[PDB]
Amino acid sequence: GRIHCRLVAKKELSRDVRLFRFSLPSPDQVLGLPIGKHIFVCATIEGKLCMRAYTPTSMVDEIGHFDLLVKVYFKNEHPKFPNGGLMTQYLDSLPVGSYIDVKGPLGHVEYTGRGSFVINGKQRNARRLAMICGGSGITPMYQIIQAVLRDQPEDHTEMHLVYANRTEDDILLRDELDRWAAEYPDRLKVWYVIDQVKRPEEGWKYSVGFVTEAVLREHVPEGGDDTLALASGPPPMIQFAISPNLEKMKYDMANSFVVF
Ligand SMILES: Cc1cc2nc3c(=O)[nH]c(=O)nc-3n(C[C@H](O)[C@H](O)[C@H](O)COP(=O)(O)OP(=O)(O)OC[C@H]3O[C@@H](n4cnc5c(N)ncnc54)[C@H](O)[C@@H]3O)c2cc1C
Repeated sequence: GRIHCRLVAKKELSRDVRLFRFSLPSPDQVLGLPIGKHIFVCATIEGKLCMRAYTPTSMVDEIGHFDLLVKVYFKNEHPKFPNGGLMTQYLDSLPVGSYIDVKGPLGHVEYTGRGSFVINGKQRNARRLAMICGGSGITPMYQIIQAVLRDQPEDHTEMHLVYANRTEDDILLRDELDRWAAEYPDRLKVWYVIDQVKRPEEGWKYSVGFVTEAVLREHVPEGGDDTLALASGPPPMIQFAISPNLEKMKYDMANSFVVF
């Protein structure tokens, strides 16, 4: 359903990493979007209305505003299409004060009470989870995580996330995890993997490269019957290294391999 939010404010978290403050129309209510869903930000562009799915990441309690951290897809910086992209750039260029158009809640995943999941029709109850994200696919997962640890200490579920990302500096929500899953052990299991390691001198101890069975062995639990997987990332980073090795890792692919 539409809404008339607005660019209340902008905080470009780094190089090409935005932090958008689109407030609500009526600041007394929430962008009440069920944990398992996302908005379809409508910004009429070119001859289309570039409806791009997005899950803000901030707190559900937060009244009258919803936060979106973006990874802007700039120009003259990338082969195959040097250009970047109409919409994200457009969301950058877009100056504050300008009213946007939101659209919750268009999804399939959704977290019921403590532990269980409702899902595309059915619903499946899971104790320990598998969170092999990828890129800025952290947020739609964060949507589950934070909630799971807020509903604590009674939810007390297990999450073995695998923040798949491309480089050391490109670990978006580092701390919001790397602060969290320290004070909360048994609860969440963080893991960070990276192709390029900019500063060996910082001292890297997490994975170096991309998702492979060995990474998917220690950092991920057994599937069998009872464990769900909540993946998120570039399709190839799914066809060859999330679906195959996990297809072999005695887990269920059809019945529960979820993406968003
Ligand atoms: C539900 C959901 C939630 C999402 N949440 C977020 C979120 O928190 N943050 C966020 O930033 N996005 C999010 N995405 C949004 C979505 O994929 C967008 O298309 C994304 O924001 C890029 O939009 P754009 O207009 O630039 O995309 P498009 O116009 O579709 O073009 C971007 C495409 O071309 C490629 N591309 C272009 N330039 C580059 C480049 N510089 N480097 C690498 N690849 C390039 C990309 O691989 C990408 O898929 C999410 C996606 C989904 C499904």
